Amino acid sequence: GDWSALGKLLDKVQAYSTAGGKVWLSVLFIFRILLLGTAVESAWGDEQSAFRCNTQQPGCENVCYDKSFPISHVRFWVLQIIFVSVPTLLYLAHVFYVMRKEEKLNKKEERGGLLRTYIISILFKSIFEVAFLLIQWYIYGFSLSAVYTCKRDPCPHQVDCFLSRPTEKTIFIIFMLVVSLVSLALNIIELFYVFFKGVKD
Amino acid sequence: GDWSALGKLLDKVQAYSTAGGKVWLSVLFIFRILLLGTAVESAWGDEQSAFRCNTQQPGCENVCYDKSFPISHVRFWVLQIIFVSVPTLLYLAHVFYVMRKEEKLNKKEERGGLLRTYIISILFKSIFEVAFLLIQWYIYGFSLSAVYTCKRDPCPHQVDCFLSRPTEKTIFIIFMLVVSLVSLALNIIELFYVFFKGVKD
Amino acid sequence: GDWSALGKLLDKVQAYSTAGGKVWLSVLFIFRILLLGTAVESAWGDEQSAFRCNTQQPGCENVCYDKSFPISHVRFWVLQIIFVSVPTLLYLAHVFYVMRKEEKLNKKEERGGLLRTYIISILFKSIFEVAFLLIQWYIYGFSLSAVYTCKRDPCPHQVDCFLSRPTEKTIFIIFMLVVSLVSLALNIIELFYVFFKGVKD
Amino acid sequence: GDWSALGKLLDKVQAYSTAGGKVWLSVLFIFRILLLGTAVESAWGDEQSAFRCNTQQPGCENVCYDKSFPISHVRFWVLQIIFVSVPTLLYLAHVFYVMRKEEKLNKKEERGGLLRTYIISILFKSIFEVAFLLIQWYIYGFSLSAVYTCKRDPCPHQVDCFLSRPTEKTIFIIFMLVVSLVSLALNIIELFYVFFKGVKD
Amino acid sequence: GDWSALGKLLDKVQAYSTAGGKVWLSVLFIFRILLLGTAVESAWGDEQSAFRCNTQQPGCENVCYDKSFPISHVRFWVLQIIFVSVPTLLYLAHVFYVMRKEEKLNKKEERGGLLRTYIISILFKSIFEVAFLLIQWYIYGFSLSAVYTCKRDPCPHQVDCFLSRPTEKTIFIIFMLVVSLVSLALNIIELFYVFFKGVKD
Amino acid sequence: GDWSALGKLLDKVQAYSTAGGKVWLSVLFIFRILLLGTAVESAWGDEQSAFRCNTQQPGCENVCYDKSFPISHVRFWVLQIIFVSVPTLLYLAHVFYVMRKEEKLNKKEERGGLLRTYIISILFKSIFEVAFLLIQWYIYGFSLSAVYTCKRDPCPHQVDCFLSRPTEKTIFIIFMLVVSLVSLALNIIELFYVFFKGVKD
Ligand SMILES: CC(C)CCC[C@@H](C)[C@H]1CC[C@H]2[C@@H]3CC=C4C[C@@H](OC(=O)CCC(=O)O)CC[C@]4(C)[C@H]3CC[C@]12C
Ligand SMILES: CC(C)CCC[C@@H](C)[C@H]1CC[C@H]2[C@@H]3CC=C4C[C@@H](OC(=O)CCC(=O)O)CC[C@]4(C)[C@H]3CC[C@]12C
Ligand SMILES: CC(C)CCC[C@@H](C)[C@H]1CC[C@H]2[C@@H]3CC=C4C[C@@H](OC(=O)CCC(=O)O)CC[C@]4(C)[C@H]3CC[C@]12C
Ligand SMILES: CC(C)CCC[C@@H](C)[C@H]1CC[C@H]2[C@@H]3CC=C4C[C@@H](OC(=O)CCC(=O)O)CC[C@]4(C)[C@H]3CC[C@]12C
Ligand SMILES: CC(C)CCC[C@@H](C)[C@H]1CC[C@H]2[C@@H]3CC=C4C[C@@H](OC(=O)CCC(=O)O)CC[C@]4(C)[C@H]3CC[C@]12C
Ligand SMILES: CCCCCCCCCCCCCC
Ligand SMILES: CCCCCCCCCCCCCC
Ligand SMILES: CCCCCCCCCCCCCC
Ligand SMILES: CCCCCCCCCCCCCC
Ligand SMILES: CCCCCCCCCCCCCC
Ligand SMILES: CCCCCCCCCCCCCC
Repeated sequence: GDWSALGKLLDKVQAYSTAGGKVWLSVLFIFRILLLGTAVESAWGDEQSAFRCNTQQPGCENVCYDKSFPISHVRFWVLQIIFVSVPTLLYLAHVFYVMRKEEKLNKKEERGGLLRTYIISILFKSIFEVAFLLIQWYIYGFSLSAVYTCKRDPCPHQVDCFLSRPTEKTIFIIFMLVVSLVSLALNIIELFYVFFKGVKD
Repeated sequence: GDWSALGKLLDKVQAYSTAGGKVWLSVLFIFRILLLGTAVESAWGDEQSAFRCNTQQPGCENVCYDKSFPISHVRFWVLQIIFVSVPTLLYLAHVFYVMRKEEKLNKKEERGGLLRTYIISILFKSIFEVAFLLIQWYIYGFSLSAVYTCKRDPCPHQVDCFLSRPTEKTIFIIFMLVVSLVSLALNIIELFYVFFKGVKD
Repeated sequence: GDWSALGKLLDKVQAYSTAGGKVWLSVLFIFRILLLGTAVESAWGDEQSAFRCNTQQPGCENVCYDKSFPISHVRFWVLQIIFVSVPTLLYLAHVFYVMRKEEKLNKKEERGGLLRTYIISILFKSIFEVAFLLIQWYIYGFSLSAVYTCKRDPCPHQVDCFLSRPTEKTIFIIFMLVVSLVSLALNIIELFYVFFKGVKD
Repeated sequence: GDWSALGKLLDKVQAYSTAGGKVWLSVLFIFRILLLGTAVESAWGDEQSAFRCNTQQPGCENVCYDKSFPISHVRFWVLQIIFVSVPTLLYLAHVFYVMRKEEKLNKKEERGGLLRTYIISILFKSIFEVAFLLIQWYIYGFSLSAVYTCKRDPCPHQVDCFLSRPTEKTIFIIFMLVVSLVSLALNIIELFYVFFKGVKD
Repeated sequence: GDWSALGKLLDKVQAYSTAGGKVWLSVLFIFRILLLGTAVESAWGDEQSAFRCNTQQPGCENVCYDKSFPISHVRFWVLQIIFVSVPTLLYLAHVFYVMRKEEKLNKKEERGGLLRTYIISILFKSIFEVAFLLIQWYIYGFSLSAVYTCKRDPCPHQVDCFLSRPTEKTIFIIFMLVVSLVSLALNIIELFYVFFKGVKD
Repeated sequence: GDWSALGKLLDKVQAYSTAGGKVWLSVLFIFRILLLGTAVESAWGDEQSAFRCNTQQPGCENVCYDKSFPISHVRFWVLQIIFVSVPTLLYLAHVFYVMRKEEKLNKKEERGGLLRTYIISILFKSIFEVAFLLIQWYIYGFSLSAVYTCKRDPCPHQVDCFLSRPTEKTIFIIFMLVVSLVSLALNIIELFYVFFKGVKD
C-alpha cells in the first residue's frame, strides 16, 4: 500500500476550490475526451475523399476543399482542449516540487505563494476558452451548409461543391459549443468564489 | 494489499440498492458495451461508401445520403449510453469526497443527505433513457427499408437509392431496443423499491 | 501479497464442478476466443467489397448481398459466445456478494441456496448453445457455395452472383460447429454428474 | 513481494524437462510469435486485392482465387501454433489445481500421476506438428509460382492469373518450415531423454 | 511500497537544474509528443494519394511528388524529437549505473564528474535543435503553396501539380517552429544559469 | 518491494562487460526499435499500390514488382534485428536457470562456465550483423533509383516502371546502415576488451 502521498497531493492541489466544482469539472473533462475520441473523430474520416465538385478542371477540387476548410474541426478542438488543459498540468508539477522541497525543509530541521499561481492558471484557462470560441465564430460560425460556391483558380468562373455529412457535423458542433460554454461558466464561478472569499479576509 | 478502502467505497455506494439489481444492471452494462464495441460498430463501417443512387447528377448521392441519415445509429447509441452513465459517475465522485470529509471529521475529533442525490440520479437515468427512445422512434422508427426515395436538390424529380445491409441493421436495432427497455424496467423497479421501503418508515 | 481472497473466491465458485471439467472448459473458452479473434475475423473482411454480380442494373448488388447474407457469420458467433458467457458472470457476481454478506455475518457475531442457481446457469448455457445451433442450421446450413442465384427487385429476372473465399469460410464453419458440439457435450456431462451425485444423497 | 508461488509453480511444471530444452524451446516460441506477428502478417495483406487474371468474364477472378488458395498460409500457421500450444496450457492448469489440492491436504492434516500426462502432452505436440506439416505438403508444397492456370467455371477454357509477392512468400514459407522442423526435433529429443532416464529405474 | 529509490534517482538527476526549467521543459515535451501523435500525424495521411498533376504521361506524378517532397514533415519531426531526446536518456543511464557503483562502495566499506556530462548533454540538445531548424529552413522554408511546377523527366516541358491541405499544414508547421524555438530558448537559459552559478565559485 | 532479485540478475548478466558498453548499446537498441517502428514502417506502406509501369499488358506490373523487390527492406530489417537479439535472450535464460540452481545448492547445504557462453553470444551477434550487411549489399546495394527497367514475361520486350518515394527510402537506408556499423563496432570493442583483460591473467 503506497497510495497515501497521492491523497496528500490531491488534497493540497484542491485547497482553494469549491466542493461542487471538483466533481462537475472533472466529469465534464472526461465527457469531453470520450465524446471527442469515440463518436466525433469517426464522423470526419471521409471529409476530403467524399468531397465532390461539378467540374472537369484538374486541380479544382483540391483548391476548393482547401478554401472551404482551412483547418478541420476535430484538430481545432484537439488544440483547444490541449491548450485548456496545459495550465493545470503546470500547476500540478509546481505543487509537486514545492511539496518535495517542504518535506526536505521540515525533515532536516526537526497566503499568496500558491494562491496567486492558482488564480493565474484559472484566468488563463478561461482566456484560452474564450479566444478559441471567438476564432471559431469568426472563421466558420456554428453550422455547415450542403452546397459551397468556389471562386478560386484554376477553377473557371464559379463552381458548386458538395460537403459530406453536413447535418451530423452541425449537431456535433452545437454539442461542442454547449460543452465549451458550460466549462467557461464553471471556471468563472470558481474565480468569483475565490475572490468573494478573499474579500472578507 | 491495499484494496480495503475500495470495498468500503463499494459498500457505501450501494447502500439503498436491492440485492438483485446490482448483478443484473452491472451485467447489462457490460453486455451493452461489448455488443456496441465488437459486432455493432463494424456493421456500419461502409454506411456511406456502399450507398448508391440511380442517377448521373453530381452531388445527388451526398444530399440524398444526408437526408436519409441525419445521424448514424451507432453514434446515437454512444451518446445515449454516455448520457445514461454520467449520473452514476457524478454520484460516485460525490460519495468519495463525502467519505474523505467524514474521515477527516471522525479522525481529528477522536437520512436525506445521500438518499436524495441517489434518487435524483436514478430518476435522471430513466428520464434520459425514455427521451432517447422517443427521439429515435420519432426520427427513424425501428426498421430500415432497402429502397429510399429522394426528392432533394440538385437531384431532378425523384430518385431511388439503395442502402447497405438493411436486414442486419434491423436485427441489431431490435436488439438495442430490447436492451434499453430492460434497463428502463430495472431502474423503475429500483425506484419503486426505495419508495416502498420509505413509506413504512 | 493480496491474492488470497481470489483463491477463496475461485474455490467457492467451483464447489460442485468435476475435476476435469474446469480445465477442459476453460481451455476451450480460451481456444474459442483466440480462434475467433485472430484468424476467423480477418477472413470475412472483404465480404461485401469483393462480392460481385453479373448485371448492369444499379442497386442489384446491394439487395442481392443483403438477401444472401441476412447476418454475418462472425457477428452471429460473437452474439453466441456472449450469450453463452453471461450466465457464468452473473453467477460469479452473486457468489461475490453472498461471500461479502457472510463475512459480515460471521465477523460481527463472533444445500440448495447456491446449488439451484448453479444448475440453472448450466441449463441456460446449454439451452442457448442448442438454440443458436438450430437457428444457424435453419438459416444457412453448414456450407457455402461459390455461385448464388438472386431473384430480388430491382434485378430483372434472375442474376448470378459470386462469393468471396467460400472454401475457407466452409472450413472455419465446420471448425466452429465442432467447437460448439464439444462445449455442449461437456455441459451435459456436468449436469449429469451433479444430478447423479445428488441421487445418492 | 508476492512472486514466490509463481517460482514454485514454474519449478513443479518443469520437473522432468532437460536443462537446455527450457531455454531453446521458450526462445523458439517467442521467435515464432514475433515473426508471425510483425513481418509475415503484413506481407499477405494484399493477397486478393492485387490478384489479377487476364479475362473479361465477370466472376472468374473470384473463383480462380478461391481455387488457387483454399486457405491462407498465415491463418493456417495461426491454427498450427494454437494447436501446438494448447496441450501445455492444459498441463499448466492441471498442475495448478493439483498443487492447490495438495496444499489443502498437507495444511489441514498437519511416480506416474503427473509423468503420464506430461508424456501425453509432449506426444500430442509432436503429433500435431507432423500432421500440419503433412497437410501443408499435400496441399501447397513449399513454394509458389508467379503464374497460375485456372480451369473453373464460369471462366471459358483456361485462363492465366498472376500472384502477389511470390518470391517473398516463398522465402517466408521456407523459414516457417525450418522453424517447425526444429521444434519437432526438440520435442523428440525431450521424449527420448525422459524414456532413457526411465529405463535405468 | 517500493517507489523510494525512484525519488532518489529523480533528485540526483536534476541536481544542477533550475526550479522552473523542470516543469516547463517536461510539460513542453508532453505537449510536443501529444501534438505530434494525435492531430499532426493524421493530417498527412493522404499526402501522396490526393496528390494530382495535370498530364497524361505515365510516371510523371511519381517523380514530381518525389521532387516536391524529398522527406515528409512528420517523419522529419520524429527524427528531430528522437535526436533531441537521446542525450537525456544517456545521462539517466549513466547516473543510474554511477549510483549503483556508489551504493556498492559505501555499503561494502561501512565537482566535475557529473557536471561535465550534464553540460555536454545540454549543449548537444541545443546543437541538434539548431541543426534541424537550419536544415528545414534550407530545404522547405516555413510555408507550402497550393500549386507546384514540375520540370523532371519523363514529364514533357513543365507541368502543374496540386498539393493536399496546404493551409492546415502551414498552420501546423508554424506551431512546430514556435515549439522548437521555445525549447531552444529554455535550454540556452539553463546553460547560462549553470555557467553564471559556476563563476561565483 | 520485490525488485531486488532483478538487480542481482542484472549485475550477474553484465559481469564481463565494460562500463560504457552497457549504456551505449542499450540506447542504440532503443533507438533502433523506435526508428523502425515509428517513421520507417509508415514510409513503405504504399510500396506496391503506388508502383506503376508503362504498359497495357495484364500481369506485367505484378511480375515486375516481384522482380524489383524480392523482399521488402522493412521486413529484412525486422529479421535482422530479431536474429541479432536472440542470443542475448538465450544468455539471459541460461543465467536465470543457473542462478536458481546455485540458490538451491547454497541453501540446502548451509572462470569458464559462463564466460565461454558470453563470448560465443557476442561472436554470433557480430557474425549475424556482418552476414546481413553482406546480403543486403549483394542484393540491393545502398540506394534506390526512380526508374526501373523490366524484362520479365509476360511483359513484351522491356518496360519502364516507377518506384514510390525513392529519395526518402534512400535516406532511411543510409541511416540504418550507419546504425548497423555502429553496433558492429561496439560489439567488436567488447570482444577486444574481454580478450585483452584475459591475456594478463
Ligand atoms: C500521462 C500523461 C502523458 C497524460 C495524462 C496526464 C494529464 C494530461 C492529466 C492527469 C489529470 C488530468 C486532469 C484531471 C481533471 C481535470 C478537471 C479540470 O480541472 C479542474 O477540475 C481544476 C479544478 C479542480 O480540480 O478543483 C480540467 C481538466 C483536468 C485539469 C485534467 C487535465 C488533464 C490531466 C492533468
Ligand atoms: C476510467 C474512466 C476514464 C472510464 C471508466 C470509469 C466509469 C466510466 C465506469 C466505472 C464503473 C462504471 C459503472 C459500473 C456499473 C454500472 C452498472 C449500472 O449502474 C448500477 O448498477 C447502479 C445501481 C447499483 O450499482 O446498485 C449502470 C452502469 C454503471 C453505473 C457503470 C457506468 C460506468 C462506470 C461508472
Ligand atoms: C473484465 C470484463 C470487462 C471482461 C472479462 C471478464 C469476464 C467476461 C470473464 C472472466 C472469467 C471468464 C470465464 C473464465 C472461464 C470460463 C470457462 C467456462 O465456464 C466454466 O468452465 C464453468 C464451469 C467451471 O468453471 O467449473 C466458460 C467460459 C468461462 C465462464 C469464462 C467466461 C468469461 C469470464 C467470466
Ligand atoms: C520506455 C522507453 C522504451 C521509452 C520511454 C523512456 C524515455 C524515452 C523517456 C522517459 C523520461 C523521458 C524524459 C522526461 C522529460 C524530459 C523533459 C526534457 O528534459 C528535461 O527537462 C531536462 C532538464 C530537467 O529535467 O531538469 C526533455 C525531454 C525529457 C528528457 C524526456 C525524454 C524521454 C524520456 C527520457
Ligand atoms: C517480453 C518479450 C516477449 C519481448 C521483450 C523481451 C526481450 C526481447 C528484451 C528484454 C531486454 C532486451 C535487451 C535489452 C538491451 C539490450 C542491449 C544490447 O545488448 C547488450 O547491451 C549486451 C551487452 C550488455 O548489456 O552489457 C542489444 C539488445 C539487448 C540485448 C535487448 C534485446 C531484447 C531484450 C532481450
Ligand atoms: C469499463 C469502462 C470502459 C471504457 C470504454 C473506453 C473505450 C475506449 C475509448 C478509447 C478512445 C477514447 C480515448 C482517447
Ligand atoms: C478474457 C476476456 C477477453 C475480453 C475480450 C475483449 C475484446 C476486446 C474488445 C475491445 C473493444 C470493446 C470495448 C470498447
Ligand atoms: C505471450 C502470449 C501472446 C498472446 C498473443 C495475443 C495476440 C493478440 C490478440 C488480440 C486479439 C484477440 C483478443 C480479442
Ligand atoms: C522492449 C521490447 C519491445 C517488444 C516489441 C514488440 C512489438 C509489438 C508486436 C506486437 C505484435 C506481435 C504479437 C502478437
Ligand atoms: C486521461 C488522459 C487521457 C490521455 C489521452 C491520450 C490519447 C492517446 C494518444 C496516443 C497517441 C499519442 C502518443 C504517441
Ligand atoms: C513517454 C514515452 C512515450 C513513448 C512513445 C511511444 C510511441 C509508441 C510507438 C509504438 C511503436 C514502436 C514500437 C514497436
